[PDB]
Amino acid sequence: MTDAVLELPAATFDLPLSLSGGTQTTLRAHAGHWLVIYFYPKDSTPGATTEGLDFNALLPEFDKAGAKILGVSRDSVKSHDNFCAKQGFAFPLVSDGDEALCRAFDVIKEKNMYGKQVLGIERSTFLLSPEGQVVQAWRKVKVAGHADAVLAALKAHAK
Ligand SMILES: O=S(=O)(O)c1ccc2cc(S(=O)(=O)O)ccc2c1
Repeated sequence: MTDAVLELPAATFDLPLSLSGGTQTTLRAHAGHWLVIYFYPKDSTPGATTEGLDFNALLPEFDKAGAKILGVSRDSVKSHDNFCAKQGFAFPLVSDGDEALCRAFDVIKEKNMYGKQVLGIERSTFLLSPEGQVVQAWRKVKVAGHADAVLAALKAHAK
């Protein structure tokens, strides 16, 4: 069986991504190097912490490959700062408050939860090439062994 590849909206290229301390970046700024964008549901949860620390454990290998990592959730910069102060992630956390980046990658899903319908981030990750192409995607991500799988995919597509 086969499926259709992801098509990002043209506006995604320079969407300003809110980081900490009134600073920001863009996907455009990452051209020339591999990029891993991982979306997680909520700051300070066991799953978000484990996924982030797993990427921390592999950062030296990602760095060797010249790749950069960006974690993303809809939480505020303040929330990210707290999460950051407690776990110490060696990479930036994007505060996608207006869900612009989440919608671009189509990770916002509606699910029957807590006795009602809830819109939120479906844990997903994307690997982008130095040329800005989405090379591989992971949706409905299971945290265990995920960062390992992303690094393995990177190595398979690169050198
Ligand atoms: O993937 S888990 O099942 O660990 C998970 C993680 C964060 C969540 C956040 C919400 S939120 O809608 O309250 O932010 C709801 C369900 C969640 C499930």
